[PDB]
Amino acid sequence: GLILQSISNDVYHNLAVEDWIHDHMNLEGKPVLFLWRNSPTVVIGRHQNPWQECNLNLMREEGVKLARRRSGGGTVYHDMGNINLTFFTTKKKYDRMENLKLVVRALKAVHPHLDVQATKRFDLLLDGQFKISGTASKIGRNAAYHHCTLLCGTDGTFLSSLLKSPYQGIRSNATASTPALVKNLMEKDPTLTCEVVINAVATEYATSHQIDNHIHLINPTDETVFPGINSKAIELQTWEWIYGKTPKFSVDTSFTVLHSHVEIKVFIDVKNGRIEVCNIEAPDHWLPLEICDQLNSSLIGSKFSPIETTVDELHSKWNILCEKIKGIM
Ligand SMILES: Nc1ncnc2c1ncn2[C@@H]1O[C@H](COP(=O)(O)OC(=O)CCCC[C@@H]2CCSS2)[C@@H](O)[C@H]1O
Ligand SMILES: [Mg+2]
Repeated sequence: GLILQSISNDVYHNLAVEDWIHDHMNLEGKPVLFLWRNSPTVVIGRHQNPWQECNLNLMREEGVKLARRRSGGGTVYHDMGNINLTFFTTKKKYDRMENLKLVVRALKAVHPHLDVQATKRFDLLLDGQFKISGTASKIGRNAAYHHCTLLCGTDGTFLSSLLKSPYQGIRSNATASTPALVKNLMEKDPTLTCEVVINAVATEYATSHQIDNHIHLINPTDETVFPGINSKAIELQTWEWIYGKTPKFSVDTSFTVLHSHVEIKVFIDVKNGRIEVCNIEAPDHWLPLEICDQLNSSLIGSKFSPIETTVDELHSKWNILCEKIKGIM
């Protein structure tokens, strides 16, 4: 076996490590535990819709990153109070429940008789009620990996707010997340910091696999240790990967503009993250049909993105309309 810990807090490089080990490491008789922490990041599953899963506006104005991982499943929040664990094995040795049991041992080592259980859907629940860990996994040609979270000191009130989407009128068959009551380990026992739990998990893994209790710190940007890793990190951070992989969806919504008032109806089909069909319908007593048709036509093929939409009475109405549209992206 082998225990690695990333020195980086950049989700995209840390995910690239997963890709890399998956692609390049011989895991036969040598499983790998990989420990990592990210800066503030919402991580959606492979087949998810981020407009459906999080408050993107609040994320942008707080500097919270969005990443899409290669495994399926739901949406979680990562910050420095959260530990990520990746158990790499051969496909034959893929065993999610074995890994979760190992984590339970580790937690009990630093807090004897901690009430943490693993459920059938691979969550870890604290005191039979509160989610402290969620699981996903990926199978490849040469390897399997199981990764999970571990909430030690994560901003729980901030977590809940970032994962509450304000986007209305979305019709999609993208993968849904499963909301849960969560808790931190440090809420139960203030000694269970990330550092303490990381060490506890490494120690347990070392004993379980009969290897030296040594964490090898690794640099996920090092092309000499990990040839080709920076191209993986680039791909993972492309708009095409993060947003463009979103399953087909439609938006059917409206908003009101002061004038009394005027209601504008918005019908937008979004495919591959790009505006495939666009019909913004303003009352022709407020804005000429040709002007709305201009706006609809210019949006076609454009990215469903609040950036790629910015670029006397009518000009003022246009701006109000553009800003409302920006606000749903
Ligand atoms: N960090 C973290 N840990 C545990 N639970 C969380 C977290 N963030 C949010 N949640 C709660 O879980 C649900 C989502 O649960 P759901 O079951 O829908 O999704 C998951 O658990 C997926 C886990 C993915 C783990 C990967 C590991 C390396 S990269 S991300 C969310 O609505 C909140 O209630
Ligand atoms: Mg789970």
